[PDB]
Amino acid sequence: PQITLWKRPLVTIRIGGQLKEALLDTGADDTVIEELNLPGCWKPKLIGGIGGFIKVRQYDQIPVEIAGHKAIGTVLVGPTPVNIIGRNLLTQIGATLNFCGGGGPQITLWKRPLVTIRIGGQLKEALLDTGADDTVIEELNLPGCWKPKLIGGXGGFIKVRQYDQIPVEIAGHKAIGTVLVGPTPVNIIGRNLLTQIGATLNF
Ligand SMILES: CCCC[C@H](CC(O)(O)[C@H](CCCC)NC(=O)[C@@H](NC(=O)[C@@H](NC(C)=O)[C@@H](C)O)[C@@H](C)CC)C(=O)N[C@@H](CCC(N)=O)C(=O)N[C@@H](CCCNC(=N)N)C(N)=O
Repeated sequence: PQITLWKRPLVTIRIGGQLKEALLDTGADDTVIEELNLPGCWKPKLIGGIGGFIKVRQYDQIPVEIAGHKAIGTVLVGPTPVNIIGRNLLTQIGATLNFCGGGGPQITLWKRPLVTIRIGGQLKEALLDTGADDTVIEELNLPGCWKPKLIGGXGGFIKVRQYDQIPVEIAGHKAIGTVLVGPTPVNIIGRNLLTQIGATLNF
């Protein structure tokens, strides 16, 4: 399957005998599933993102079938709003990011998909994040009257400033669109600009 990023990349998974919906998230190191039973030895972990940290239970060697592809690995169980399939299991299903092109790279997920971007004249590092609706960057100055917004992740909500029609180059591909500026843990390129540079998920 090639999955476009016009909407959230939600797929059916099978885990612990149960069928669930989960978001394919290149911006997640780990896989985080809603409160559920996994008999097995577990250990406590805290994981973080936008809004802060949540406490989860770490189970290992849990089989997870993702759109009919078998994977097995570590699953973190806790109060997430959205079941998230992260890179630990995406790699096992041979998921890549691809920008269409006689060019456009193919990016595997064994390491975080970090890229250089140019925004406001400034080179920054940012994570290609299919789990993010929007693009969120650390405090910087951009032009415009910005609308304050709140966005959430996972650990809660944060306040951001919204800037619209901002040029952004992402590994050399041109985008112009909405950028949210605020206290994000990591600079993230979300689906609003991934779609502009032709990015798809591919198994
Ligand atoms: C639980 C909500 C969906 C999860 C994604 C996660 C993520 O954007 O991929 C981020 C990106 C990096 C940190 C910012 N990844 C993470 O948050 C993950 N963190 C990590 O992988 C690492 N943590 C750190 C600190 O980097 C690791 C060391 O623990 C965790 C899931 C834990 C594995 C997320 O936070 N998406 C937001 C991004 C902000 C945005 N505005 O786009 C989003 O789409 N939010 C929307 C909708 C939220 C979901 N809505 C829904 N109906 N399900 C919003 N408007 O509030």
